[PDB]
Amino acid sequence: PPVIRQGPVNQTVAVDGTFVLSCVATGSPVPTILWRKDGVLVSTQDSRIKQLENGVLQIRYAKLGDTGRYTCIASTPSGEATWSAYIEVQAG
Repeated sequence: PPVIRQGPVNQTVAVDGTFVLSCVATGSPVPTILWRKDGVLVSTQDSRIKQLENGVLQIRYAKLGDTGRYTCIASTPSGEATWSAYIEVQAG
């Protein structure tokens, strides 16, 4: 089964700022990382949301609606692992 060693860390983000959510997973085969925001897979087609590397998710110019829980999903045919962090976004 895939094992998540370092998971996303909770953070307070200001509106229009930039936040990064990283994730490190171990296993044979090499686990694939997927991101879920409030039970819905993070879009691969948003100009501001970039899935940099397998395990790193960057969100530039943060909206108020970006508030929620982000889940890091490590996938291989031998199982699946999850790690969650809540990201809150308030105005100035």
